[PDB]
Amino acid sequence: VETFAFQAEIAQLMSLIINTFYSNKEIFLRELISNSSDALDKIRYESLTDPSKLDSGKELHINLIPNKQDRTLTIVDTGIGMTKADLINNLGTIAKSGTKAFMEALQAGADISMIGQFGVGFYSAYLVAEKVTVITKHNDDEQYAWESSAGGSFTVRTDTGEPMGRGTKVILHLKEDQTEYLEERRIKEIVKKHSQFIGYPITLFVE
Ligand SMILES: Nc1nc2c3ccc(NCCO)cc3nc(Cc3ccc4c(c3)OCO4)n2n1
Repeated sequence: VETFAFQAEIAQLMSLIINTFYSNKEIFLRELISNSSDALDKIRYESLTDPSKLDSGKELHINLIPNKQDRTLTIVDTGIGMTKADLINNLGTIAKSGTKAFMEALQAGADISMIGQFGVGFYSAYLVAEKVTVITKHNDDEQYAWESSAGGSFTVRTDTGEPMGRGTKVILHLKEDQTEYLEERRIKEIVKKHSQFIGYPITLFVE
C-alpha cells in the first residue's frame, strides 16, 4: 500500500467539487460512461497495429452495477486500462492542464456540468461519492487498486481481488444522501437523458 499526494491543482479541484453548492449531481454518470467510452476507443485503436492486445478479452462494453448492501455503484468497462505510471504520473499530468482551463471557464460563466470538456470528468464522481476505489488492469502490467476519499491524497496497491482481464472498475461509495443512484429507475432515467448515443453496449444490472 503506497500513499501519494495529489498535486495542488487537483486537490483544489476535488474540494471545489465536494464543497460547492450544486444540485445537478447526476452529471457524474455521463462523465464516467464517457471516460469508459474513451478507454474502449483506445483499446480498439491500439489493437489495429497489434491484434494480440485483444487476447485479454475481445468484448468491448460497459456495465453499471448498483449494490444497496455495500452502498456502491460500480461502472465497469473492458477499455484499455491504466498502468501504474498512469495512476501515479500520467493522470496527474492530464489533470493539471485540464483543471486550469476548467477553473478559468468556471469563474467566467461556465458550470460544473461542463467538466468533461476539460478532460477531468472523473473527479465529478466526488459529487456523489465519499470514497472512490478504481480497479484497473492494463495488458502488460499488473492489476491495481487506486483509492481516494479526497483530502489531498490517494493510495495505490497491487490488487489481490478477482482478476478482471483488462479494463477498469470505478467503485463509487455513495454519500448517505445519494442512494437514489442505486435505484434502477433513477439510473435508467439518467442514462436515457445524457448517455443515449454511446458506441458500446451499456448493461444496467438489477439487484
Ligand atoms: N474507465 C476509465 N478508463 C480510463 C482511462 C484509460 C486509459 C487512460 N490512459 C492514460 C494515458 O496513458 C486514461 C484513463 N482515464 C480515465 C479517467 C480517470 C481519471 C483519473 C483517475 C481515474 C480514471 O482513476 C483514478 O484516477 N479512465 N476511466
